[PDB]
Amino acid sequence: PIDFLKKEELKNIDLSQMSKKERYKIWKRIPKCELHCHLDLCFSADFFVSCIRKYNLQPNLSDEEVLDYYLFAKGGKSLGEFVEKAIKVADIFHDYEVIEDLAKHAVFNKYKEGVVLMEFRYSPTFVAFKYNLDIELIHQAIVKGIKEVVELLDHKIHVALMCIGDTGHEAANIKASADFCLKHKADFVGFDHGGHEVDLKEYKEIFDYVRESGVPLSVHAGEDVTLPNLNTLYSAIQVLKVERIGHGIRVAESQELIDMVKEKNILLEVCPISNVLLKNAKSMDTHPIRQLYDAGVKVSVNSDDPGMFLTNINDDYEELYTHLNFTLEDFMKMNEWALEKSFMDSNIKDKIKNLYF
Ligand SMILES: CSC[C@H]1O[C@@H](n2cnc3c2N=CNC[C@H]3O)[C@H](O)[C@@H]1O
Ligand SMILES: [Zn+2]
Repeated sequence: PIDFLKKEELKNIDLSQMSKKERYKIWKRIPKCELHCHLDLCFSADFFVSCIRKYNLQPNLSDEEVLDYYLFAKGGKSLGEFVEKAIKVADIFHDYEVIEDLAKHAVFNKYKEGVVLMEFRYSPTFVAFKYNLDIELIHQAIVKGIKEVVELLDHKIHVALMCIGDTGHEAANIKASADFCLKHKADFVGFDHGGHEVDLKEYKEIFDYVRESGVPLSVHAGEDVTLPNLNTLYSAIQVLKVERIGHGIRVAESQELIDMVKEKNILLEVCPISNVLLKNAKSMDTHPIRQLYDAGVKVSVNSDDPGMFLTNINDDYEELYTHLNFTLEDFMKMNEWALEKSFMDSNIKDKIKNLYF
C-alpha cells in the first residue's frame, strides 16, 4: 500500500502546486519516525465518542458537547488546564477491553498516517486510577493490542513502549512507576516524566536507578512557559542525563542551553501543535522549532496527544510547511535523526534505515 518517498525523489515534488488535501498525500508518504506520542491520549474523535456512548457516560450530551467537555481541540489556558481535562478523559479507562481496543486503534491509525517507527508512551498510574484497575493487567492489554495489529500488518510499522511516571493526578507515584518500568524492562525502551513540569532533581536517585539499569531517559522539560526560570531543563540535562527531551522548546531562550544540547547530542522531541494549543508558543509562525533547527539543534516532529487535540502527525507537518517554510528535505532529515536517536533495538533500527533512508 504506502508508497514512501525516497531521498532521491524529493527533488521531483513541487509542494507549491498542491492543495492542502493534496499536500496531505505527500505528508503521509514521508516515512515517519515518531518519538513523542501518549498512547493513553491517542484516539480519533469517532473512537472517543464511541467509548463515551459505549459506557453511557454522557447521556445528556450531544457529540459536539462531549468533545468540548472532555478534550482540548480548541486549546486552553495552559499545561495546567490540560492536566485537568486529561483527568476527565480517564472516564474512558473503564475496563481492560477498551484499553486493548485503544492500543489497536492507535497503532492502526499511525500506520495509515505513514509512520514506520513509533515509540508510544503511557502512564500506568494515569490509566488505572479512575476505575482502580490493575496496572499489570493494563500493561498486558496494551501489549497484546499492539502485537495483534503489528502482526496483522506484517510488521509494516515497528512499535515500542515507554513508561511514564507523572505528576498531577491522584494516584501519581514516580517511584512505583520506575519499579514497574524495570520489572517490565523487556517491554519498555525508555522512562519518562509528564504531567506538571517539576524540577526532577529531587528524584535524582530514582532516575539514576532506572538509567543505570539500562533504560534511557527522555523527560518532558522546557515546555511550560509559565515557569520562572529554566531550572527543569538544566536538571533534565545535567542531573537526569537524558538522551532526549520532550518539547525542550525553551532551550531556544538560552544560548547556553542551545550549546549544551548540541554538544551533548541531545534531540528535542518537538510537538508543534501541542505547544500552540497549550499556549506554550504564541503561534505556529513564531514557534521556536525554526530557530532551534537553524541553530543546529537536532529536533524531530511529534503529535503528542492526537486524542486531546483531535489531530494526527500529518497535521504537524502541514503546519511546519505552511507557517514555518520547512521543506521535504528538512522532514527527511528530522526523521532520520529521530531514527538515530530512537530507543529501539539497533537491528530494528538498521532495517528501518535500509528500508526507508
Ligand atoms: C498528571 S495527568 C497529565 C497526563 O497526561 C500526559 N500528557 C499528555 N500530553 C502531555 C502530557 N504531559 C505533559 N505535558 C503536556 C503534553 O506533552 C502526562 O504524561 C500525564 O500522564
Ligand atoms: Zn507529551
